[PDB]
Amino acid sequence: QSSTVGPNVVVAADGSGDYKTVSEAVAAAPEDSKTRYVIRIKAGVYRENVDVPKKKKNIMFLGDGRTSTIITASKNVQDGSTTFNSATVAAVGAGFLARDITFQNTAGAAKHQAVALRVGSDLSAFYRCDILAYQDSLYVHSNRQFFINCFIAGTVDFIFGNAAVVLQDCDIHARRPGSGQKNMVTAQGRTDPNQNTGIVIQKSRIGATSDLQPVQSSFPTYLGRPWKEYSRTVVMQSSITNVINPAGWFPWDGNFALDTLYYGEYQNTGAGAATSGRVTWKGFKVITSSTEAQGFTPGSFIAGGSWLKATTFPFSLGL
Ligand SMILES: C[As](C)(=O)[O-]
Ligand SMILES: C[As](C)(=O)[O-]
Repeated sequence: QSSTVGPNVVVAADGSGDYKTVSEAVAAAPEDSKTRYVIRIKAGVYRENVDVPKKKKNIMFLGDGRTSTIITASKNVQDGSTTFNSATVAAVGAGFLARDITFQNTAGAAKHQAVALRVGSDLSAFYRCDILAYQDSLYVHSNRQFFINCFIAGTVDFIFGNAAVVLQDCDIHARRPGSGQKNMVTAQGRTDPNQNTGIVIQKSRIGATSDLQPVQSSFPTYLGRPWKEYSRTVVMQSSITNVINPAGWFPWDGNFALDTLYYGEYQNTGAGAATSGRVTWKGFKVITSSTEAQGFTPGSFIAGGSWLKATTFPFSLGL
């Protein structure tokens, strides 16, 4: 009954729109378009896997609310799929955008790798979205990405890959895993020192879900572990609860990558932000210089001044 950002088509599970599924709307969009194609998705639950391929550029998902618009599935590695192919939603075509919607994978802790959202789109952004799963929830696979005011939940390596991404003003919570497991917020995979990639968490809130908080002393949680030799992750200007063990970071396999990785922390607050008991690795560092920290902000790390304004979402370029 209204139009904000120009809508090209309407999807509705109750049958009151143009098509009943999200996949139908993506199929209708023309290839190689210079203008944006907007898909409005009405309230409801959509049981389907969705793919946005390389030739479908500048596509936007516009839901009616993060709490009421859900895309769900349950592909996983324990049952036969590969990590890459297990994603409920896969966004590859350049310039993808999404707001007010949920992406989820319901496989569970016992099914191992099971992705909710995989992104390989250059210059893509997400606003007011929820991404929910257990092991490997968010696959930030490749290219430049931006997440603002989003909620992400998971257990083992739930934010992983080799893209250049910044998550600003977000809520990131670890949940209760399976017996004997340990949670890891990130698993960055840079393999060469000349690659311009890494994971940055800025002005956000890191904590625990309601089912984990009471038993944090039975399921340890860390900020991350080095999947590849030149892993690079930064946490700055954020609040951190005591869900994070004092050591801060965890090894991958012995002394692998400890001398070549770059894990840094700048002006964080909260019980979990103390640095006096952190690991002794050569690659770990407490940043005290503002010029060093500024290099990881949107304007300097993902060329934000050239495209964030055109996303129609809110943003901040510096410190
Ligand atoms: C009459 As109608 C397209 O707003 O449901
Ligand atoms: C080995 As992994 C980063 O898929 O958990």
